[PDB]
Amino acid sequence: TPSMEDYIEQIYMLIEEKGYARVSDIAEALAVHPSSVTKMVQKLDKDEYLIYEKYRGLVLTSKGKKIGKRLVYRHELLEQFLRIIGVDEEKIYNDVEGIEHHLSWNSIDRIGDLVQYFEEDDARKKDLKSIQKK
Amino acid sequence: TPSMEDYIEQIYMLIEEKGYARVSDIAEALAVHPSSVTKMVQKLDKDEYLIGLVLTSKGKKIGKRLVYRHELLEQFLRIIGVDEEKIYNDVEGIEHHLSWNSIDRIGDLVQYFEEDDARKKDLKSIQ
Repeated sequence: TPSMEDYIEQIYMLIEEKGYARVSDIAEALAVHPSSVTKMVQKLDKDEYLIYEKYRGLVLTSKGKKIGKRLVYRHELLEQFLRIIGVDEEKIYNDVEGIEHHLSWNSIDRIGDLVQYFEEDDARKKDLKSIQKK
Repeated sequence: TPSMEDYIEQIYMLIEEKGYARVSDIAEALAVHPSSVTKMVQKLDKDEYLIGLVLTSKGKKIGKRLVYRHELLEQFLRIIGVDEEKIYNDVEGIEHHLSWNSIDRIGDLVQYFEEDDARKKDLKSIQ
């Protein structure tokens, strides 16, 4: 059962490089009853995540765009993170997948400050690799 | 509902802070039906993790590792300055979904800031 968050992420991609999002497209990528999209897209509208453009179809409001873009950011940030601390590229996605839906934006924020702490220079992120060689 | 690990870990810690682990103690902590703790404890006893409830080398080994991973992820969140109130929640939610490879590096990363307070307060200033 995809989350209101999964939709917005999904509805985001289906809009990003697929014009706009049609209720059938959702019940596709998310792989769930096409009536579960209308049931949900109903609450998404109520939550100001998207409005329905007569004739054109569903589109995200600045809010939805915001929430959606932030989700995308969370995924890449977590991957950058796992990778920057030196984790088997193979694992990166695996772990990020498992954890991403279980972390507060507070952690996602401090993890950014963490990724920051390093990325700014290849040296400081070396000492990390030096400790890893044990 | 709690997984096999969640139980092992709970059995482990309880013995840690009381020496004993009672089904009631387990059920109360995990907020589950004691009947379920019972069903679990049987599976746990058959697969020889334990036998109040006592952990065998196996259960003891796994339990200690689960607790380490737990205390480590938390300590990690605290290190990078995460709201005291959110640490446990986030950790309880991500601890299971992180490979041991990731845990091992969170470890080295948790060590990086440990061998030099100049690094702990260094990040704090960037955040």
